[PDB]
Amino acid sequence: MEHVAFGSEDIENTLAKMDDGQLDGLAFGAIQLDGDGNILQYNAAEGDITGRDPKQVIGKNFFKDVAPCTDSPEFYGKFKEGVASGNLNTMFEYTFDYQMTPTKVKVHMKKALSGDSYWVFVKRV
Repeated sequence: MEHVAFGSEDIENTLAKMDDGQLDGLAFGAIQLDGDGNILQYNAAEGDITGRDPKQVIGKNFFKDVAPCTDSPEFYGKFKEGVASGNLNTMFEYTFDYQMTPTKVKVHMKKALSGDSYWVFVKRV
């Protein structure tokens, strides 16, 4: 298993070297998004938390298609204030309830090193 702590400050660096293989190795959910919110990567652990199948969720819109319950000011709005600003780094608690048992999680979103793309890291709470 891969040694990185959630909320780690330099985390967007650490993961800069991970492939889809090394990503499934973490202790917590990891989604890589573009600016439109289409999903570029999606780890085993977020599959574990949400019951979604990592491999099929790739290419879908996170906020249109995969998780409509994050299409609020308090999540999607955040995300998109970040994308136009060019910078994003926020952590917050949040309840995933879409087509699933309501699950309280903590969320950290953050801009990745790579061009136009963003992470969301998720862990139970």
